[PDB]
Order: sequence, then structure tokens, then C-alpha cells
Amino acid sequence: ENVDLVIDLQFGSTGKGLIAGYLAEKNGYDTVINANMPNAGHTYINAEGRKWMHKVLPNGIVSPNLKRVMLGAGSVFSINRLMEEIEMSKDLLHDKVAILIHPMATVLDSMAAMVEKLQRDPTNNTIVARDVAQYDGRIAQYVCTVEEWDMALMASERILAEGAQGFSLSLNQEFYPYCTSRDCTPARFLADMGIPLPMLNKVIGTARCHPIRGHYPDQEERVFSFSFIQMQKAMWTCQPDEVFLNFCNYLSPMGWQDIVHQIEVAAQSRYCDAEVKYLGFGPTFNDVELREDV
Ligand SMILES: Nc1ncnc2c1ncn2[C@@H]1O[C@H](COP(=O)(O)OP(=O)(O)OP(=O)(O)O)[C@@H](O)[C@H]1O
Repeated sequence: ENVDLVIDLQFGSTGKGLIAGYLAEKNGYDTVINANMPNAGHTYINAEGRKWMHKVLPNGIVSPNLKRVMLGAGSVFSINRLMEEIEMSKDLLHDKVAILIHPMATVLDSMAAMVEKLQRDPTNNTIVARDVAQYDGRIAQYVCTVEEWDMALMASERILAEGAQGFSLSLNQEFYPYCTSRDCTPARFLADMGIPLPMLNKVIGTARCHPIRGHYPDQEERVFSFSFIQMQKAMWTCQPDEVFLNFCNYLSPMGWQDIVHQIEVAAQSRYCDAEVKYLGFGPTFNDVELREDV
């Protein structure tokens, strides 16, 4: 049980990148892994002010004991974007860090590419990273075999896995068809990263006091008020062990302290022991505080 999995409990865009960077600095994982499809990017800003805006690489690459960065089979990514992000952190991606691209990850020329991979037509060798790697040497250094992927996980000591969009955007939650093309749940993220279920140690769920994006019945006003019902649904399916509540700096103390209580009452209502353990008051490492301290 050595995988910490970071997920988003609402409609996304909760600052999951911030807690991923924070956790990577605090815990020093040697392996960071994700399986993202094209997105608007995940941002982490460290103590000294450096900014990482990532659409492909995990934000966890800031771990001081980084050894492996792993892009899972569910990844859909642009090669241009990936090489740009690698170069901007080449000081972190030195000779001591191995980057592994799952052979069945999808290369973009998002949904049309996901369809062509599912088509499994034997003479289209332009789709999956294994096939693109034969004529595109930029990723040839990076794509591994399925066997190598499994050995990398076996060899990892502690793993930070970063999830994708947020629970309520799941393909099979209530808002279909106004949703993404995948379920956004721990089971599906682990599946899309090829992580065996017994490796899961804890799930860190993220939320913001006023969630961004129909919607849930108990929320109004895109920015919405906090939804207790949305949090109940997310707790039942996602069962986080710890919660990071972000953008508390947009509310009065009474404001975000009430939401802490509501999150924990929703958790308990859906047989989840989650604790609100982290609070976010800004976009920086230095703005993440421990709930027991504030
Ligand atoms: N507490 C905060 N105060 C102010 N700005 C913040 C705060 N937290 C994050 N931000 C800013 O919000 C943006 C974060 O990107 P986003 O939240 O969509 O990441 P994510 O949740 O990791 O992404 P995704 O939706 O893909 O899961 C950044 O520009 C960051 O600087």
C-alpha cells in the first residue's frame, strides 16, 4: 500500500496541482504517475515562487527524491506539449530521472483520438505511442513496454498518482451527456494508470468552497455556492481518506470553517471517515496550511 492518489471531488478546477506539488515536496515520492487527457493545465507554485503549468507531466515532478515519471495508458497528449514541458524542467529531469510513456498511450495529431485507439484497426500505426515511437524519435527515448511499465511500479518505493477531472464530470454520473468521456473516480484512475488495487494507500480528495464549472439542487448561481449534496455523492463513490479544501482565502473565517464541518458531515453521512486535513489560502506552497493549526 504505497500509492497516494489525488482526486477532485467536484466539477474540477480545485487546485489539485497545488496539493500534488505540496505533497511531493513534503513526502518525497520516487515515482509520480498520471493519465490525463487534454486539459487547461494544472499549476503548482513552490516556496521560492517557481511556477509549473502542466497539461501532460504530473505536478509531482518537484519531489526531491524523484526517480520515475510515468504517463499511463489512459494518457492523451500532444508530443509538442510534452517536449515543451520536459524542457522547462530539464533541471529536474536530469540523468537521474526516467520518464516512461505507456506504450498504449494516445498521441494527438482529444475525443477523436480516443475513438481511433478504440477502433483497433491494425494498419493505423499512427495512434498509440508504441506505433508513433517508430517514426518519431522524440518519444522513442520514453515509451516502454507493458512489462517495463509493470516493473517500474514494482520497483517504486512510494508513488504519487494524480487524478484527472472532477467527480461530478464523470461520464456515468447524473449530468450525462454534459460530462466528460470517462468516469472520474479512484477505480477508473487506477485502471487507466495500470496500478493494481492493493497498491492504494490513501485517496486525497480536493474541493473548493465555491466550485467552478446543470448542477445540484442545493447550489445556485460559472461559479456556484457549496453543494452538500454534491459532496455527499462524491464521498460515497470516491471515499477520500483526507480532504484538501482550497480557495478558503475567498471567504471569511466563519465561511470556510462552516464548509469544513459540512464536508465532514457529508463524509459521515456516506460511511466515509475522511478528514479535512489541508486548507489552501493561495496558489503557493507557502499558502497550504494544516487544518489542525488554523
Ligand atoms: N488558493 C488559491 N488562490 C488563488 N489562486 C489559486 C489558488 N489555488 C489555485 N489557484 C490558481 O488557480 C489555477 C489552478 O488550475 P486548476 O485548479 O484547474 O488545477 P487542477 O484542479 O489541478 O486542474 P483540473 O481541473 O484539471 O483538475 C492556477 O492558476 C492557480 O494559480
